[PDB]
Amino acid sequence: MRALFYKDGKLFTDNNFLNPVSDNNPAYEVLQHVKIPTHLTDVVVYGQTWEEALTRLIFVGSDSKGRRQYFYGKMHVQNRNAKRDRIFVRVYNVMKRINSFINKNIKKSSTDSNYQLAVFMLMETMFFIRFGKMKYLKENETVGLLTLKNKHIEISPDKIVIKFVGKDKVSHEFVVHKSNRLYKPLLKLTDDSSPEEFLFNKLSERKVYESIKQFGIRIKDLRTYGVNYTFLYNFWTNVKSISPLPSPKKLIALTIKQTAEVVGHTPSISKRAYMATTILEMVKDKNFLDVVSKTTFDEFLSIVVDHVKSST
DNA sequence: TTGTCGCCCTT
DNA sequence: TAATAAGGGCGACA
Repeated sequence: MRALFYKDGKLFTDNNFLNPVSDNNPAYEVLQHVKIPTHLTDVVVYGQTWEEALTRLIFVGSDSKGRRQYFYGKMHVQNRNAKRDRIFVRVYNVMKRINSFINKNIKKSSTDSNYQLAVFMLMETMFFIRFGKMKYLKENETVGLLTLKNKHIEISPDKIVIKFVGKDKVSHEFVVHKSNRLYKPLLKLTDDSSPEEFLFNKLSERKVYESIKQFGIRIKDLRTYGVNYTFLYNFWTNVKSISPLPSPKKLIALTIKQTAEVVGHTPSISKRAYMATTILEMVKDKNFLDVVSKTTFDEFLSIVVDHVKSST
């Protein structure tokens, strides 16, 4: 995996194009099978065979903003999507321990780090909001969980409304009702007199990473879980409640659309955003939809989890 | 030592 | 559509 430098269809070992490689260089095979997008500059192409490229990083270049954009082989992408299903199972398996950490800690002092960590995790289990790196608030004015400010939180008699503009300039709005364990903690954490101050003012990227580590997962894995949970809950609702049960793919398309609408994915991106490939393997036998119709969601969830575990 | 950067990878 | 944008995780850095 040496990075070779690309200029008009030709490869060089150096960024100034003084050292051309042999026309027989294995990397020319890669160029037979990929198209380099023409908006990229300063392109590098890794020196490897096509069979190797298929499984990992293929080429990289700069977009108009100067960001290095990284392009992977289809087997890498396939693998990545498999890992997502496994991550679903991993989070599923650790949620009890997370809720134990949350439920213990939300009884604590408002300016305690572990209290803020408990509220952070609890917001994640509820709304699946992205991590919220500082970088993107600075760069793009993007807000996520870590970058929430008191201005984003509105308290009213029996509810709390969280409103912000997250990735891709999509507005999000979440509601916490009085009966919910999150209500009182959030009520006490938010500081209405400091609207420009961060809500998690005792947190830091370092603190969040060190805390999530105890559960053997990343914060983004919580989102993966919540989004696919919502997916599966929609699929289950649909099989249970739709009057004339729709065709297999009309059913999935409908379920992708309902999820996309609430998560805030575009109708294009939503297509492949969730665990629709899993539902595809499962509908492959005739009994499935019958079984699902006769399940509680918890037992449906366990059937789906069991499928993923035993898939590979 | 601890908030920020940049590379790699993901959505 | 057709053209191709912007998040997270974590080592690296002073």
